[PDB]
Amino acid sequence: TQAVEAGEKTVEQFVQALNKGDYNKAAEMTSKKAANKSALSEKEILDKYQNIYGAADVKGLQISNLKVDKKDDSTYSFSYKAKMNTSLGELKDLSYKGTLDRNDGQTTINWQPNLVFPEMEGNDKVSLTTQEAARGNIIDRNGEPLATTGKLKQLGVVPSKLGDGGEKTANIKAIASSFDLTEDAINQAISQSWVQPDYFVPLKIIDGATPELPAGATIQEVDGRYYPLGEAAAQLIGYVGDITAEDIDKNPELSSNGKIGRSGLEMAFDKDLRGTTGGKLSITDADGVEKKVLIEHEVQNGKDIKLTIDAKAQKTAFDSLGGKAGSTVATTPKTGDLLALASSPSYDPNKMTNGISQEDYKAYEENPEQPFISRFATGYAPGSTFKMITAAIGLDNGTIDPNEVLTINGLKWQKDSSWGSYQVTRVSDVSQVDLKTALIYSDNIYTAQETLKMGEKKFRTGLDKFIFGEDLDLPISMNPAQISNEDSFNSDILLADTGYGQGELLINPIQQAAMYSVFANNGTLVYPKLIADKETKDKKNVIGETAVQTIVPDLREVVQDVNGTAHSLSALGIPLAAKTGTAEIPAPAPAPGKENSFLFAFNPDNQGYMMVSMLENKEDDDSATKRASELLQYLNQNYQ
Repeated sequence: TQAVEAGEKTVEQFVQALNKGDYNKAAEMTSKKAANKSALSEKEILDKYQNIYGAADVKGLQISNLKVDKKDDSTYSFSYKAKMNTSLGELKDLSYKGTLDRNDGQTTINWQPNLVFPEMEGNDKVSLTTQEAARGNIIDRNGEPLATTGKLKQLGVVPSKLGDGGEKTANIKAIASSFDLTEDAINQAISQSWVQPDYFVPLKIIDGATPELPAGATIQEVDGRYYPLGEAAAQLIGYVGDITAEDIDKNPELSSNGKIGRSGLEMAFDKDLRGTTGGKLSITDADGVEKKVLIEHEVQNGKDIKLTIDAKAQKTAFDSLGGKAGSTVATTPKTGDLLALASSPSYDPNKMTNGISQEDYKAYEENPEQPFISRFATGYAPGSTFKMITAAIGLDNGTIDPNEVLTINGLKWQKDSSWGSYQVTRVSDVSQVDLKTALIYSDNIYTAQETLKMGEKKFRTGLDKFIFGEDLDLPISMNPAQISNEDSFNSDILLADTGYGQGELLINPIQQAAMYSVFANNGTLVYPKLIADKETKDKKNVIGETAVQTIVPDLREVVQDVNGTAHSLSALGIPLAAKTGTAEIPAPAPAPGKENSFLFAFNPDNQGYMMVSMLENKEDDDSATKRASELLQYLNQNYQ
């Protein structure tokens, strides 16, 4: 019994050494090379495991049903089931067997080639054949491609056929000026270490018509991932990059020769898009004829993925941001279909996946506006656009009388002297302010007062009926919205600020469109939906239908009234309810006093489209309302 328990420990440490990939440590637990002992030396066992397990990308070896008995006075037989993960799937229900040797005071393994794979004998070989799976496409709600695998026009040069002296310099300047390339970039490419004189050195992917080819220029058709919307959908879709050996160590089922999604939807849906590798893992005799087939299945190409995105709305929404920092979200608020998820500024996902320089990537990574940020998934203060929610809550619990008129004198206001230097500010000095007036002029002081009159308890009661703290069911990495840091404001200042959408509020543009959808569904919140086939989810009685039929008529006036903050949109001549907003930028910040401009807008007749646009760190005289005219036309025309 004392020796049977020591033999079990030896098998477990041996298996553990194999699972950890330390084949040397596993071989030093085997007995001497002999006929009834081990079949190979220690360094020969090392190389056989490293070659075979390394070829099939074996990972995660674990055992079960371990039985160790006794066969002779120095021989103990052992057996166990085992499973492992390879580049072709899981190897389940493997029956291993062997013998132990208890000479001396230690117990070792009589190593045999059947401890690599069960039915292996002597000088048996292992063969792995694999067929790459094609990555699936990403398409919009109408079948238009957002991420597809296609053929690209690879522009490159061959240094030998270029010239000797002077003729080589004339063609490099000719190819650099004919394909929009630096004259230094072409010479640095043809002078890298990997280059030989007769090689084809790639340069650029030509995404259009190919111009005249100077001496030495040539185009070669290659296959790769292509993004038709380019930067307009870069943050949402993402990009794919070459697969590294580290990626294979984490997941052997990837193709060492394939592409993996590095960010965005390409990464969120990497498993469904990459498919599964096909092929066969077989054991052969010492010459090359199959004994047993361990794993085999045919190649399965990746599934396509259809989004609620409209490829035309996505492009217009992005272009309307004019390269400035901001984001735009468009939905069909009755169902939650995300028509557009635009973030700006952006990067080139085609240049990103088809080889990007160190400096072009460093330009993206060190831009202060940070184009890599998915701004539709980043928590912001919602801005004074948040009056609608505070007002709707105020009408529900009766704190707000729509016809009661507060008297506000000036542009600054504070409750009392204990606020010190803090004051609630408004842009328009209107003396007599009712609810309809406050929404038309975006009067933060009216909102700040009604919030204090409502109190924290009644305010949170109305706020909690929304989606604060909830994780949305979306394939987009995001954090849940929050009312504040803690469960109590514990500050009349923070309470008043949260009233008109400042404070510690944090709501990303997608979560905003979900919260604001109550005004298109009579108080029912419609959760947003990105995958086209998913079922529409909702949350009823978020705000009262009374509050909706009170506020939406006022939100029309924000567009129609000549002093409405969104009056520039009445030029469209379409049924519009809107609300503008502003918010102060917090955090460290390289410039302390910077503002964010918000715009919410939807069709109050058909409830067919909804829009939430923002402009981070806005330039002067710029606003989200100036830029929304184009997207509003398209959404009004195509989504009734």
